Amino acid sequence: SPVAGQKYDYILVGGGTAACVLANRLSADGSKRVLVLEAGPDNTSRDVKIPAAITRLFRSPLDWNLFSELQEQLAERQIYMARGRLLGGSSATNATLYHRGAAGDYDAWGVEGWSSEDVLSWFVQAETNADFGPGAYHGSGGPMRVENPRYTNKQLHTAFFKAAEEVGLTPNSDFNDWSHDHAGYGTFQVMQDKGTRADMYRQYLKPVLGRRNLQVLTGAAVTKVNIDAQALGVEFSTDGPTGERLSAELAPGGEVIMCAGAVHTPFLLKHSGVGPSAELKEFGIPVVSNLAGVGQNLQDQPACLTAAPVKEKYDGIAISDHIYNEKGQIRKRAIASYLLGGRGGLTSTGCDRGAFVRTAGQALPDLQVAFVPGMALDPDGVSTYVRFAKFQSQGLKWPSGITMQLIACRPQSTGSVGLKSADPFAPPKLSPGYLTDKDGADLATLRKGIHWARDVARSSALSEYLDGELFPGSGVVSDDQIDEYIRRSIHSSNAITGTCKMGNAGDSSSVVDNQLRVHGVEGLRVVDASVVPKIPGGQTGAPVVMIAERAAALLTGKATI
Ligand SMILES: Cc1cc2nc3c(=O)[nH]c(=O)nc-3n(C[C@H](O)[C@H](O)[C@H](O)COP(=O)(O)OP(=O)(O)OC[C@H]3O[C@@H](n4cnc5c(N)ncnc54)[C@H](O)[C@@H]3O)c2cc1C
Ligand SMILES: CCCCCCCCCCCCCCCCCC(=O)O
Ligand SMILES: CCCCCCCCCCCCCCCCCC(=O)O
Repeated sequence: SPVAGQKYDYILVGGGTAACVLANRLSADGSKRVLVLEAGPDNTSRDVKIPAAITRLFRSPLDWNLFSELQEQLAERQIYMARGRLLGGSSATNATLYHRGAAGDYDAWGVEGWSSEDVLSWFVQAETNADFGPGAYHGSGGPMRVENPRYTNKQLHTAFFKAAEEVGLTPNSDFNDWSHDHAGYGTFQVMQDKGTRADMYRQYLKPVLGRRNLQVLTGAAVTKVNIDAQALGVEFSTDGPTGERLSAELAPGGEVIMCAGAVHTPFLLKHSGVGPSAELKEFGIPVVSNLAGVGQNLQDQPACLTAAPVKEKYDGIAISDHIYNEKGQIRKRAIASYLLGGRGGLTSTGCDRGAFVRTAGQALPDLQVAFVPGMALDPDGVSTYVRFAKFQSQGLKWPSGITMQLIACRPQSTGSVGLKSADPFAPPKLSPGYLTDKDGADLATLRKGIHWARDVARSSALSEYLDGELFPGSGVVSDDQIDEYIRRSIHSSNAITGTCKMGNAGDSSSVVDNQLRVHGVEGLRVVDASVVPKIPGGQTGAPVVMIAERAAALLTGKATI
């Protein structure tokens, strides 16, 4: 009906991070007709624009509300795995932390055309940085907005940096400068524009919407890719399960580009008969291409946390004191600094200072620390954000304190995504696989992370401010007690890469080639976090945008690869 008698040179499945970038580059010269299909709504919520309102996006109608299969190894728990559901995708709902990891992470892919020397200039092309001048590591011209966070907690941010130095860490002035070693303490830059979320809808898609060759449908859930093997286009509903199934057709030479993210791309490819035959057979799905790797190599960065209250003399100095009054009302001072100056607590996603640490002489840091100048009231950091949102207007005072989140940033465990039913509107079968690596390296990383965070809090610099420890608490002393606390509290830092991994020729574990072309289908590609062979250290948004920029340069003939 909206797609009736139309032919497309590109159909983008999903309108998320990578999709927004491609919708921009692919529709640029005007020759090519581009369709974007997004299950979620338009990007208009105020909870998207204001960074601190990330607290409200968790477990909201703008999230997929995904829960994992029971995890035997995690105290028999289902794990929440947040994913954005709207134009912009997870760039619209994330913590805005701007990280690339280290050159070593790209060299460790071992995929021809995709070394550190190859990807660098693509990071730079994407970026306008407010706080680093232009050079080999920073752009001044690209659609992304990157800045130093516009909120500083003068007492607790200073205390954390002094504490990190006190325990023997060196400062890193730029976690994204590949001439520096990745390890050290300092500030995480954010994907913000003077304290407004700079998601890839705002930066890439929204400025080019008036282009006549670009069509974008929202509330448009893709149920499968129509394949003949050669991609014909895709099927979708414009009213969810109980809505008419339409179909969208490629023009001659046209391609379907999968941009439904490391969770939904493999789910859709499987419902499209691409992935392991046995999984397909289980639900009477015809096998079009039998690929081992579809839904495999799920890499996510797991987290735990410590948290401590401030001494009574420091009541009122926390970010929670800057955002909420003693009755849980948003402070009129916070709203004013935000709207008049793009300053203050509402510009914060909380977790934008920290460190990369080697717990045991690894080639690259295994541990990322995110310091928060506010106290966790749930050992699950993501649950704490949900409760912080739900706390508003409850007539209660959030206690002043700090959190350190510990993230296994180069993890050795892998998980999977597959099918629980034949209904393409059914939640996928999600297994994060945290703490399954055979050497128990990921648990070792987080356990040593807890020891590190306790040394930092017991430092003279943080001892000044802190009064005891709430999580894990003085009950948790031995390494076995620490590991048990981790099993019970472990949560996502919300990466998720690797589920349609790219590989060299003659790697049967791979799903796409170095050109992002799906093995044994013609005119079908994947351009999202699915393709990352081995997850880099740090949050995964900037690497997705770098892959999208390079994919678009490839598709429009401006570069090889
Ligand atoms: C809560 C959270 C916090 C994060 N924090 C950070 C951080 O601070 N910094 C950072 O760099 N990274 C962060 N990340 C990760 C980062 O946001 C993602 O890695 C990146 O945005 C992935 O982009 P993508 O295009 O691969 O997927 P997405 O951006 O998730 O795009 C997938 C899109 O496909 C849509 N879709 C799914 N199924 C269908 C269907 N059937 N039909 C149509 N559309 C469909 C989804 O609704 C979504 O809009 C965070 C992630 C989350 C979820
Ligand atoms: C706890 C999470 C904080 C949520 C922030 C709520 C802010 C309340 C202000 C409501 C009215 C003023 C709106 C000002 C700006 C709204 C969006 C924008 O245009 O940037
Ligand atoms: C915004 C103010 C929050 C106050 C509550 C403090 C509790 C801290 C919990 C730990 C941080 C959770 C981060 C969730 C966002 C995901 C980002 C990431 O870790 O990559």
